[PDB]
Amino acid sequence: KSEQLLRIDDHDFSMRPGFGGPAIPVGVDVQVESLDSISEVDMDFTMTLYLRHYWKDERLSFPSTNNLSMTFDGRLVKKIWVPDMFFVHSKRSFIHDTTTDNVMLRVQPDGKVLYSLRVTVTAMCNMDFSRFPLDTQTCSLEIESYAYTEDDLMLYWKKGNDSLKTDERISLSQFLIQEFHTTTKLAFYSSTGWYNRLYINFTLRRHIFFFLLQTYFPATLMVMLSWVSFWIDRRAVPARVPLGITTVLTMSTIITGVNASMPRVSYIKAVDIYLWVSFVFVFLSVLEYAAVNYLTTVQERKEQKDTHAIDKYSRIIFPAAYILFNLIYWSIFS
Amino acid sequence: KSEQLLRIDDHDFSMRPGFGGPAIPVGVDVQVESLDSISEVDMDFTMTLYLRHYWKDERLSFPSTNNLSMTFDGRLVKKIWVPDMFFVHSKRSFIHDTTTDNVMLRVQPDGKVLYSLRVTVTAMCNMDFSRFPLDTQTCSLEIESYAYTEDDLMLYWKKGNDSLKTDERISLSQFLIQEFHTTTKLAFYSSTGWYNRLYINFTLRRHIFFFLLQTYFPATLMVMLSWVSFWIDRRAVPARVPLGITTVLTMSTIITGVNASMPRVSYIKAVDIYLWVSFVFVFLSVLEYAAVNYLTTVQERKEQKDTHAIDKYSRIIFPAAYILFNLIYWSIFS
Amino acid sequence: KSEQLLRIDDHDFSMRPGFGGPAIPVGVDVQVESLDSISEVDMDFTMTLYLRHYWKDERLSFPSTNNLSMTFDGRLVKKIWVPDMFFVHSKRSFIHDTTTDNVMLRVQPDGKVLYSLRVTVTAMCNMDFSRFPLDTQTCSLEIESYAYTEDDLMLYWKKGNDSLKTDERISLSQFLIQEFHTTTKLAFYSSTGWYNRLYINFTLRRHIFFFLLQTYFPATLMVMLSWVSFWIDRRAVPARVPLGITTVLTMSTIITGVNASMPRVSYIKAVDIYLWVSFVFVFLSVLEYAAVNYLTTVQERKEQKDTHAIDKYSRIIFPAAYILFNLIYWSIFS
Amino acid sequence: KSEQLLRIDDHDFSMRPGFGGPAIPVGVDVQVESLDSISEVDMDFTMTLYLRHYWKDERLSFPSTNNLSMTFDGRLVKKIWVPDMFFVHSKRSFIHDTTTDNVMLRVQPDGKVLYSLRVTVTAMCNMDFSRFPLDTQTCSLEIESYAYTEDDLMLYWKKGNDSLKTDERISLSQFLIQEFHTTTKLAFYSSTGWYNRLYINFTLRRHIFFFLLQTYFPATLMVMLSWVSFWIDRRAVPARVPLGITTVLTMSTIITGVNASMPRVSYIKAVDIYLWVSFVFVFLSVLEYAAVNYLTTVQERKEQKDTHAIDKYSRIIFPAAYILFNLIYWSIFS
Amino acid sequence: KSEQLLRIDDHDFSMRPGFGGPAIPVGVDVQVESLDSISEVDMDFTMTLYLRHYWKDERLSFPSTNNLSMTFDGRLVKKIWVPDMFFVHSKRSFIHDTTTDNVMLRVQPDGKVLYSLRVTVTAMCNMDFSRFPLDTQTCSLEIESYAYTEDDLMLYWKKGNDSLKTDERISLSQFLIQEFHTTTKLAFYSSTGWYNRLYINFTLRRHIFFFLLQTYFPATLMVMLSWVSFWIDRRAVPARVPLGITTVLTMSTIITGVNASMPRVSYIKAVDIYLWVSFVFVFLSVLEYAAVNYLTTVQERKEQKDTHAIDKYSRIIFPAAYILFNLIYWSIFS
Ligand SMILES: Cl/C(=C\n1cncn1)c1ccc(Cl)cc1Cl
Ligand SMILES: Cl/C(=C\n1cncn1)c1ccc(Cl)cc1Cl
Ligand SMILES: Cl/C(=C\n1cncn1)c1ccc(Cl)cc1Cl
Ligand SMILES: Cl/C(=C\n1cncn1)c1ccc(Cl)cc1Cl
Ligand SMILES: Cl/C(=C\n1cncn1)c1ccc(Cl)cc1Cl
Ligand SMILES: CCCCCCCC
Ligand SMILES: CCCCCCCC
Ligand SMILES: CCCCCCCC
Ligand SMILES: CCCCCCCC
Ligand SMILES: CCCCCCCC
Ligand SMILES: CCCCCCCC
Ligand SMILES: CCCCCCCC
Ligand SMILES: CCCCCCCC
Ligand SMILES: CCCCCCCC
Ligand SMILES: CCCCCCCC
Ligand SMILES: CCCCCCCC
Ligand SMILES: CCCCCCCC
Ligand SMILES: CCCCCCCC
Ligand SMILES: CCCCCCCC
Ligand SMILES: CCCCCCCC
Ligand SMILES: CCCCCC
Ligand SMILES: CCCCCC
Ligand SMILES: CCCCCC
Ligand SMILES: CCCCCC
Ligand SMILES: CCCCCC
Ligand SMILES: CCCCCC
Ligand SMILES: CCCCCC
Ligand SMILES: CCCCCC
Ligand SMILES: CCCCCC
Ligand SMILES: CCCCCC
Ligand SMILES: CCCCCC
Ligand SMILES: CCCCCC
Ligand SMILES: CCCCCC
Ligand SMILES: CCCCCC
Ligand SMILES: CCCCCC
Ligand SMILES: CCCCCC
Ligand SMILES: CCCCCC
Ligand SMILES: [Cl-]
Repeated sequence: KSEQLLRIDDHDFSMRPGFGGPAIPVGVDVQVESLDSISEVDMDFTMTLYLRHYWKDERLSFPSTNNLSMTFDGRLVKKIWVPDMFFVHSKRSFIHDTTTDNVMLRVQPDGKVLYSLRVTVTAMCNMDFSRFPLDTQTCSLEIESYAYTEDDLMLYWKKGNDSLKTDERISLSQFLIQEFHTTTKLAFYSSTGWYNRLYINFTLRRHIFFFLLQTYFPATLMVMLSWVSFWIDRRAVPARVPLGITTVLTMSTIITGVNASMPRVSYIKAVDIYLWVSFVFVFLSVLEYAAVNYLTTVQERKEQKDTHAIDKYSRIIFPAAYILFNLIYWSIFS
Repeated sequence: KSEQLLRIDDHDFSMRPGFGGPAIPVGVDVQVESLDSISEVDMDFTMTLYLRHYWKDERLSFPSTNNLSMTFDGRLVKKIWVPDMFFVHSKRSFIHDTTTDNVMLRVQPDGKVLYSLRVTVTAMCNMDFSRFPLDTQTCSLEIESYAYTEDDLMLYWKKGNDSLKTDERISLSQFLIQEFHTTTKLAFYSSTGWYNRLYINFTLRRHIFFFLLQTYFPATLMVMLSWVSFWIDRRAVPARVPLGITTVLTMSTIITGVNASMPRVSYIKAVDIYLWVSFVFVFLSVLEYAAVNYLTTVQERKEQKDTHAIDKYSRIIFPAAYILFNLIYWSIFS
Repeated sequence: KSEQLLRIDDHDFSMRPGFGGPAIPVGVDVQVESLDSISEVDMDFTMTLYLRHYWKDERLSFPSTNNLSMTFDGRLVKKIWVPDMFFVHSKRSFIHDTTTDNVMLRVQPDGKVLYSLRVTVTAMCNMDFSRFPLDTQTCSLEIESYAYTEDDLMLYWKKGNDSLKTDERISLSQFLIQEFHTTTKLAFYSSTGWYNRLYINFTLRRHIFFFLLQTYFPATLMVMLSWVSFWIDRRAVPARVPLGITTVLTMSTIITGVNASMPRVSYIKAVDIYLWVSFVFVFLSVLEYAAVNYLTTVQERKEQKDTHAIDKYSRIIFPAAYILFNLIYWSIFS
Repeated sequence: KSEQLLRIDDHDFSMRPGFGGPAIPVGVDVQVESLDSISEVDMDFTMTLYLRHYWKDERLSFPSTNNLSMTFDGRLVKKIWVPDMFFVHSKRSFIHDTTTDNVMLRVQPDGKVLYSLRVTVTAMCNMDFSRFPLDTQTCSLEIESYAYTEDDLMLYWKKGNDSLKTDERISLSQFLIQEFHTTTKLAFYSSTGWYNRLYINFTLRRHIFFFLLQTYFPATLMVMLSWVSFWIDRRAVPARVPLGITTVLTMSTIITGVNASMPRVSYIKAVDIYLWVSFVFVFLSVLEYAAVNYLTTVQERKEQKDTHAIDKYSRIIFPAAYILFNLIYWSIFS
Repeated sequence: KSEQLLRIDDHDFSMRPGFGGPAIPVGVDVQVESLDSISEVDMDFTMTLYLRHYWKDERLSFPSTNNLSMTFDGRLVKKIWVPDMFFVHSKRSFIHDTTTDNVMLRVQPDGKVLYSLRVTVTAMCNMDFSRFPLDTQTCSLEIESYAYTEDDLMLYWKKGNDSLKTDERISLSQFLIQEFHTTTKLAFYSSTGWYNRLYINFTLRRHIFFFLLQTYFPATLMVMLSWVSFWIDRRAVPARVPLGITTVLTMSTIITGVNASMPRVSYIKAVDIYLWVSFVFVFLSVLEYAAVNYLTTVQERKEQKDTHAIDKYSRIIFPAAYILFNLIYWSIFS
């Protein structure tokens, strides 16, 4: 029996190695396999990865006439001491178990141990949509010991920044992913003390040009279309009136359709400001002709008892104001 | 073996400490990690937190030449007595178990015990949408002992209002969160007796200005647009008629689009009252011109065999009535 | 050890109390905590409740110098006999287990037993939507023994109609709930025999006035709007034609929007009949003017080589027919 | 102890009854409780049922002074041999376990056994939507032994066609259900051999008249509406043009709305053919007037330097072609 | 007892067969039962299959007077050594367990073993939608040993390309499936070494003709409809203007409706390019008439103080440009 080469019943494996003395160092490496999904309304993401641990325990040393190591599956985990890592700020997680538990232990003759398992985790990520669609988001995954303070267990990245590897074809459908790196920081709990925490950081971006074509283009086109009435004969009322009202209807169907396709986030974003300002422009172009038609009728009635000046000024004033608004908007939102 | 320092087989751990006598006090602290989601149709919310217990048991005392405590994981829980807390009015819950069970026990030399675990819970919350979007909601989470009355177990907040801590970046996508505090109250069951219950309370609010721009603005604009026809020559029938009917169509597409984007709650809310009143105003503006055109045709036919008075009065009467409705509405709904 | 006061190893707890003789009576009480959700497409509902059992077993009697009872958690259930209740016509269910199993047993000195647990269940409910939105639905939850016929186990409500209690704030978002009561009935299985079954019954209703404002109001308004053309000068073709076609478009957008918001039930309901009849009325008003314009052109051409009679009759005939349809419809559907 | 009446430790219950000799016959009965849901996109359905087995084992015989049988719950299943049935072509399944495992065993004095359990299963069903909404679908559920060939275990329906019972109120929301019956057939696996398989078959149909009113009615009405322009004075251009373009818009909103409400199946179905043909008819009616107006203008200009023949022919030709298309369509698709 | 024919307690089944020496070969066969679902947004698919293993172990040999083998269920798996296969790049998986665990073991007298189980797996698949709806996708499922390198375990397809079988009625609702085959490749891990990996490959395609009718047809029809105004009398302003604006509205409702029905993938696809170009064409046709009407009014006013040339050129220039765009587009995207 291989479990008799390790004197399992001769030691108390409910206490850590080096109990009573300096803290035992534990090194960690991570390999990220994929990014599975992201939820903008609930503000979280899901990832699948491999987690590896490295430490030394003299109680597991065994004699050997060679330098070969012994390998075990997850059934041995319940008989020895192992570190208790958990994921901070997570919502759910599980360990894969097909066709059996995805766990491995390798023991060197001198007592060095490698501990490897495959896991899937869902973690929270606070997001800010004020600058949508030109927003940038930063996310992280955090690892910590549940019950051991820094006086008993010292947790660190085994090879610094070389301890993190990512798959060559990692991707998300609606985002671009960049800038993976690691950091560390100490955390304080009033109930028990100080703990060391490890982080994995990355950044997300959208495809701007899609949103530009999809949203900003049609609104600008309809605003330019509403200016055509300034060049039409003012005597053609049955042509001037339906044009304006139909332009208003069209802008409304555009805005409704654009709403239906964005994530349901109930506060003001940049693209709403652009859309609503454009709608106000279309509205004012209808009031302009109402004033022209009333003044012309008044003059004709007075007389019985050429281009109007308002059209001449509007032809210049409307585009300049729209250009100025665009300059200010794009200087503010980049 | 550390489990031999506690005389586990020398006591009956199916009975509480102090059995036969006064009730044993149990103190509680809570740390809230995040708010995960909220469902308006099903009327519930989900939260993740840390739950800590504190009590004393002389049967767990052990000799020591120092003042160091002993720490255990969840495997010891099945060998000793622990309190049986459950969440009242909950729909589902679970205890996190990656990479192992997220449970800890710490025992002092004199028998003081700390019991800590990490849990996620979904709880009901009755909501009232009568004043939407200007509504305010209050929610709570409740903690109680399943099997012990106040004569056997006395449950209380360990440090009063200082027993509740919340994470600095707690947030929801569509709500603002304020005013966390704790309370206590006694509850009666006819089957078994009196129990003490603990509460955690908080309040939610919406972003009003978003809904104002999104809903109230376009309806007011279309109502003002329908008044333009009062200043148009009454002889231009092919201009007057299509304007009114197209305004009605536009208001209808607005209302349908607004419905499609609100939570599916099938009873009357304030924003429906505003929308429907606006639609009635647009409808009456079309009936006005129908009457004008009939009367003018009658006069002309009679004669063969200037502004009409109705337009002159409507130009004044319609805006005043709308302003009065707005005053009453906003005095009622704040 | 408290489990030595009951002679657990001196009896066979795989057989019922009173084996060999008359059936053992078992009384039941129920406390309903909440109604969690309802699904109209799948035709089911979900509820959370407390279930309590009461029976006597002389094998559990123990000596005592007082009249105090002993209390146990779920770990004792596997050592003694307990009744095997299940829910008939259910789709899924589970027993709550945070922070431990929500089960309790209380044993009197003379052998009386109380057995209490907390459970959540999803059950089927056949619904009929023919009269929507004026429909009424009735639902039930059923309880039965899996393996014991009425010759071995007699199941009954412990206190008649007083055995059912409901929470003071039970509610659903889209329904009104009334008329809770209990009944009993015997059921026959050809495989094994007769069993007694218990029922919990209640009734659901909708908020009619919401649906009236939301659906019936706009359709009636558009039907009345289509009658305006009967009072317009027949010589104004470019006013008469676009009015009718735009009214048809508006009614179509209303019907599409109303469909998008009802539960996806693919058979004919009352509100469809009202909507479709209204659409036919709008369609006939356009055919009326087509006939008028053709006849007028024919007369003018014939002559070269006042109000038309059709308008005069339509002005009377259309509203009377619509009023008659409304009388018949509302006498049929209440 | 009742488990000592059966000599459990005197036999090897890892081998079947009659090992070494002819195959042991096993009879099956099924009672269907409900049909829970159906998914058209994923092509599967879900059902809840009772499954009963019947066989004889002389090793379970026990002495008795009467003819009474002994009943056990699921805990005895792990101590004796039982048949290993599984569901072929299923996606998920589970056995109900509230308030305990829904399993029963009944043993006669002579060794006859009844084995009963309650289960829910989701199974695949390939569907063909070519004839939608006039399609018909056939589904089945299949039962088979996992590890025993027909040489060791003989599986059959216990009472032929009388072995299948269905609940009196079984129903689905969007389908009609008819024609339950059973069959059997032998299956071959190259890895191990021949196995006998049992089937349960049934058929589904839709409510045609709903779809007729919902889809075919409005399209026919708009096609008939487009024919009105053939009777309108050709000199009234501002009446003829907007009518046609608005009819095209209305047909487009109808088709979009109809798409939004059908299951997302991305290939051509019959109702698409009808809709698209109707749209082509509306399109050609606009080209007709374009040609009329150009020819009239040419004639007038030529002259300066009554009904047109095209209208007269169109008034006859358009309805006849539409009627012929309808005859062919409904002779093809029934 | 059959488990005494195999000397289970006389061997250490924590080490592989042939420990210390050359690697043990393990052959694999796969039978695919169904394809359950596919998710385009999350980029994964789900499949149900049978997995079979074949190897030899002299420790399991037993005496026999015949050539009959012994069969066991999953309970024996925990007592002997078996291979530890897992699925690479998977998101979740499970082993079916109704009515018991779907596992089988068959042992020959000479120690040959067959190991069979039924499993369902969800696996990732990166997709590219640039050419939608004319895109083609390739997917794979991968199998690998968790803990044994190629020096200890040699994994291979048992019968080459004949080791893969697929069900005769495998299908997906929205895709066509072709070209199943197998491959193998060696993989390197810096943590432990080289491993052999097996692949199952297949290809997916869409139904093009559906998308052609659904999207490309209406846009082309509306572009052709906008050309009608070039043949209309330029003096009929109240006919020319509403036609153009209504055509713009119709194209907008078409594009919105087409968006609502495609998978929510936020980057530019081919069908967007076609739609947006068509919209620009419709927009330019309105600017054309605006210029014509202004120039005509200028000429008339100048004079007071036939076909216009622009119409004559547009009648030729617009269709040629559209045909050229179509030629380039369909030469690029096939
Ligand atoms: Cl965006 C919208 C209407 N909604 C459509 N879906 C939900 N709300 C709107 C908001 C502001 C303005 Cl100025 C115009 C419009 Cl049309
Ligand atoms: Cl809100 C709606 C129609 N619906 C749109 N989606 C669902 N119902 C409506 C209700 C009342 C009035 Cl006066 C006008 C309208 Cl347009
Ligand atoms: Cl209700 C509908 C169209 N649909 C909208 N969504 C789904 N179908 C309709 C049915 C009958 C009649 Cl007469 C008119 C109409 Cl517009
Ligand atoms: Cl059915 C559709 C547009 N879509 C709406 N939703 C998705 N596609 C269509 C197809 C063919 C024809 Cl000839 C006309 C139309 Cl409007
Ligand atoms: Cl596709 C769309 C609007 N959207 C509808 N749903 C979501 N966005 C659009 C994009 C570009 C152009 Cl040139 C015209 C239009 Cl109408
Ligand atoms: C905080 C931004 C407000 C923008 C208002 C736009 C009004 C058209
Ligand atoms: C009409 C669009 C104007 C865009 C100007 C952009 C200035 C950065
Ligand atoms: C980061 C993209 C900015 C786009 C500017 C557009 C100005 C019209
Ligand atoms: C209880 C509020 C009713 C509001 C009716 C509005 C009618 C336009
Ligand atoms: C036309 C909008 C009027 C708003 C008045 C507000 C009174 C509080
Ligand atoms: C709490 C916001 C009230 C808004 C009043 C608006 C009156 C037009
Ligand atoms: C069974 C009700 C049929 C109603 C048809 C309505 C036609 C407009
Ligand atoms: C035009 C609506 C008529 C409603 C009449 C109601 C008769 C009960
Ligand atoms: C139960 C409500 C009946 C409503 C009748 C309305 C008649 C116009
Ligand atoms: C295979 C059916 C094609 C139908 C094309 C319809 C074109 C209007
Ligand atoms: C205009 C509809 C014609 C329907 C004819 C039906 C022939 C079976
Ligand atoms: C099975 C129903 C056929 C319907 C024929 C309708 C012909 C207009
Ligand atoms: C990369 C493709 C851009 C297409 C732009 C289309 C503008 C109408
Ligand atoms: C107007 C459609 C033109 C299609 C041309 C196709 C060239 C391959
Ligand atoms: C693979 C299909 C190509 C379709 C070409 C259509 C050109 C109008
Ligand atoms: C649109 C502005 C009109 C100005 C009237 C004085
Ligand atoms: C909306 C009316 C405008 C009048 C300007 C004199
Ligand atoms: C744009 C407003 C013009 C007013 C000139 C009198
Ligand atoms: C948030 C203010 C934006 C201003 C754009 C002109
Ligand atoms: C719109 C009101 C008309 C009044 C006719 C007497
Ligand atoms: C709708 C008709 C109005 C007539 C008023 C005299
Ligand atoms: C607003 C109604 C006006 C009526 C004047 C006769
Ligand atoms: C709308 C009915 C017309 C009658 C023609 C005889
Ligand atoms: C639709 C044409 C009507 C003709 C009546 C004479
Ligand atoms: C409503 C139909 C009127 C016909 C009178 C000739
Ligand atoms: C609509 C067909 C027109 C025929 C021109 C020759
Ligand atoms: C679309 C133009 C039609 C011209 C027929 C002569
Ligand atoms: C329907 C086409 C008619 C053509 C007659 C010249
Ligand atoms: C549409 C192009 C107009 C050209 C004016 C010079
Ligand atoms: C949009 C105005 C066009 C003017 C060309 C001269
Ligand atoms: C299509 C542009 C035509 C311009 C001819 C002057
Ligand atoms: C991506 C460029 C497409 C060009 C089509 C003409
Ligand atoms: Cl006109």
